[PDB]
Amino acid sequence: KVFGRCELAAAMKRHGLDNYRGYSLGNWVCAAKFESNFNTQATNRNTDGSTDYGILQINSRWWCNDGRTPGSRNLCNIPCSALLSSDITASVNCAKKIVSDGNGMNAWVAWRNRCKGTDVQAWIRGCRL
Repeated sequence: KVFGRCELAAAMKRHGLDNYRGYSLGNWVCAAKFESNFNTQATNRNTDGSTDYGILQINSRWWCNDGRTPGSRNLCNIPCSALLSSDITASVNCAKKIVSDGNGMNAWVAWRNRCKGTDVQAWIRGCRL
């Protein structure tokens, strides 16, 4: 499914991402915008043969099992297809594990390059939260 900006902001807030590990809601919405363009079905293969998955483009080398990434870990304990669902619960639960891993939201290259240091509050402006 393709989320709206404010629909997504509201879904993430309900799932506890607002200020999780100190990252305001705007950060999480910007990251989703630039990773997947709000689309839960988004996939992208990497040169290393791992694939990203879902609205926050979680990676099959570390976080989920896809069945085709040798010597991968499955740290979130889910098949990567679980990350492509219209219900974003699996993606949010896994994100919280990722962001707690020492490097923060710098784990998402689109966030680091496109959101970090910007006025991220613009992303949740005008939404009823």
